[PDB]
Amino acid sequence: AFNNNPSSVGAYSSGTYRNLAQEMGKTNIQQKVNSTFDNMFGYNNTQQLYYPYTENGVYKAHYIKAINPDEGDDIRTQGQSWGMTAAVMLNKQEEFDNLWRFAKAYQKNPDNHPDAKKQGVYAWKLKLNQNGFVYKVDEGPAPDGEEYFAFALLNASARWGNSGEFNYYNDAITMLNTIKNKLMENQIIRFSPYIDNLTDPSYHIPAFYDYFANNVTNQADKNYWRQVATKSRTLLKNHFTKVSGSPHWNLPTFLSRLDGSPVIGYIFNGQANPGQWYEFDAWRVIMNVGLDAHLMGAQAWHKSAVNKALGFLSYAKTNNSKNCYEQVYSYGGAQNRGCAGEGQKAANAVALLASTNAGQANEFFNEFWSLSQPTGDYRYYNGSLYMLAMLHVSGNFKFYNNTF
Repeated sequence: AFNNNPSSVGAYSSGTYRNLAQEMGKTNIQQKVNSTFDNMFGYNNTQQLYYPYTENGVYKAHYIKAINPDEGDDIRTQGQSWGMTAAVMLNKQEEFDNLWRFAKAYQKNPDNHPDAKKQGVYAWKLKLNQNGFVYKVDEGPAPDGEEYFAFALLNASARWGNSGEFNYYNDAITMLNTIKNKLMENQIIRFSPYIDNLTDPSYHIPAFYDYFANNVTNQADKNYWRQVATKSRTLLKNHFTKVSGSPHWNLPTFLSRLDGSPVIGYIFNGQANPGQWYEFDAWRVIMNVGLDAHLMGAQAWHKSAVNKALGFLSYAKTNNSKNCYEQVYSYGGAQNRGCAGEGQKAANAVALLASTNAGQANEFFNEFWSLSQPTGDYRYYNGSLYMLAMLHVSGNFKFYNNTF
């Protein structure tokens, strides 16, 4: 049965990881987790997201391919970092190393880049040119990429040690330094080095910062990351307060001010969507809230955030001609951007780790569990989230501490 009374003590502290699929009475859970990884990281061109990169017939590294039928396939730091995270959780070292080799070689902007703001950050969009060779389309970062890179590398160090191809630990501390020095404003993760008073709620994963704090050696840095964790929970608490009821109707948004206020409309040249949209990025917010509740303990705010958000989506489904909740909402209004796909359902399943409604949990979890693994042209985002969710709901997303 679903545990609708999630502990205020986190798995990180207790060592007790929930198996949500087991609570929900599912069988062959680990087999399904294993097959999900195998298909995503197998040469099947079906579920596959993990692809080798070669230069003049010489093998170099691997990348997560952001398949894009409209604008051409590209390569993203989010997908790369999520892929490494999945690999370390399942003890898949070659897959991890191949992805990390690619990121370090090809995504990393040089430390001596003429623009100080780009030094050591990871270029969010790469492509292969007409001759098949990799190049940077956009040198600007997507900062939750660096966050997951640091997280994955710290875990890789803890599981595998640092005497092989990579000193994972040194790579992780370097990544943490880059986040601190390039991607933060007053201990809140940035949307951009070039814009102040701006964050993306989906970049907030408070438990990661607590894990960072426990894996750095010096006192100042330990305190720094603990403060980032607290300020992140505050940001999310404030955001959820601000999106409660009218006019945002309980869904978190794409962009936020540092006080948690949703950004209204457009604010910068190049902006993909209005700030107040619950869209593709925003899907991840309650997933992160679920993560934080599981790993660091469920508090009143976690439960309220998820309960109200899932509450809205259930309501929105009843008022939809297609009997689905949709991928994009603004001010509680459907934006006609399609029925929820696998990624959104996946994110919402992970959110259940903070849910206190067994009925809600049954509906949202079964809708996720009944899905086939993403295939086809939209599988990059759907499939990446599906993989992460499969780990989260099977008790496989764990924090591996380094020893000092």
